[PDB]
Amino acid sequence: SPGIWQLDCTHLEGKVILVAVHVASGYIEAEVIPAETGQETAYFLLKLAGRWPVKTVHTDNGSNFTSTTVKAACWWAGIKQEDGIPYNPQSQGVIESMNKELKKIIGQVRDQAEHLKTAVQMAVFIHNHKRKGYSAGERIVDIIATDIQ
Amino acid sequence: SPGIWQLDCTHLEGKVILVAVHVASGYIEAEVIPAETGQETAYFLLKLAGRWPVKTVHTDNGSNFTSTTVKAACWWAGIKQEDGIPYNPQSQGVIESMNKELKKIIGQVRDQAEHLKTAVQMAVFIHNHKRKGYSAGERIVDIIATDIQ
Ligand SMILES: C=CCN(Cc1ccccc1C(=O)NCc1ccco1)Cc1ccc2c(c1C(=O)O)OC[C@H](CCC(=O)O)O2
Ligand SMILES: C=CCN(Cc1ccccc1C(=O)NCc1ccco1)Cc1ccc2c(c1C(=O)O)OC[C@H](CCC(=O)O)O2
Ligand SMILES: [Cl-]
Ligand SMILES: [Cl-]
Repeated sequence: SPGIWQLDCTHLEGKVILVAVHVASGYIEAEVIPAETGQETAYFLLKLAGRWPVKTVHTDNGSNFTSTTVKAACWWAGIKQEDGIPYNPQSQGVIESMNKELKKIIGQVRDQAEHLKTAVQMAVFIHNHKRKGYSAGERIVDIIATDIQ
Repeated sequence: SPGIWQLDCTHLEGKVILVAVHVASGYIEAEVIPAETGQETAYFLLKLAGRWPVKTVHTDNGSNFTSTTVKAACWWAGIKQEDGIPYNPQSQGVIESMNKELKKIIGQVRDQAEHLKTAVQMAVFIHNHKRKGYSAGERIVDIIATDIQ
């Protein structure tokens, strides 16, 4: 549980927003990329795993599951690369709702930045700090620290 | 001190590596940028503060301290922007040794990536996972979780 992440790709403004969600906490990281290539996904995972103890990644689609560049990054960073099949149907709904929430936040901040990438990072900030009462940022640190101890 | 970070800028291959160091743990995040502008620094801080509870940042130089774009990011993200004067002379030596370590790691991985940005992210990974026994990644989570609790 502490090491499980899910990839998620959503679109806005003719660009791609790549998201990684820490499943147990709902904490996220995200980036804007021109398109979702194996190379972009691989680089994103490399960044993520240098920052958090990523044990397992559920890939967002079959192309990223198949990609030898993505597999190479998972090999490099010591990540178990897994599919993203929603054996629990609740997963679909959670990701859908998260994408809707994120796009809402991006709209609320969109005029505070020229570039979409800035707006996305503002949305990451708001999402991770929002008290649901703990925030996702508090939950991920608590979950991981408890695991360490 | 769970919320204190230090900016650090170093150069390699005619490019700039911008680093943020969590002072109490030695955990780092870093990026490769063409040059160290206020906009680049502002965006980097926005990213960092969406990911960790950044209370205070000691800027790496007077230009980033002065920059109204950097001040705007610090205002947006609720970060106290401070100078980076090494009132404790040990700070100087710690950052210099860190830059030397990072450059050493980048050399050890340099042939595993075409692009410097990849090698830098590999170096971040190795640095944060290295047991010195706990790793910097373990220490930052423990420090912050203890603070929350
Ligand atoms: C598929 C070719 C790419 N190479 C293959 C390569 C070339 C030369 C030597 C070793 C390798 C190798 O396979 N290394 C092991 C490995 C793969 C992933 C992690 O470790 C690795 C790579 C991936 C993503 C990137 C990269 C680079 C890079 O070569 O630097 O560059 C930045 C780019 C940014 C995002 C974007 O622009 O899409 O993402
Ligand atoms: C000084 C001009 C910068 N703008 C001013 C602006 C333009 C329009 C509306 C509001 C603002 C405003 O002041 N907003 C509050 C604020 C400032 C910093 C954080 O919040 C904000 C900005 C900064 C860094 C970036 C940006 C952008 C952007 O406009 O999107 O774009 C990506 C870029 C990438 C790194 C690189 O390429 O250097 O870093
Ligand atoms: Cl946070
Ligand atoms: Cl780590």
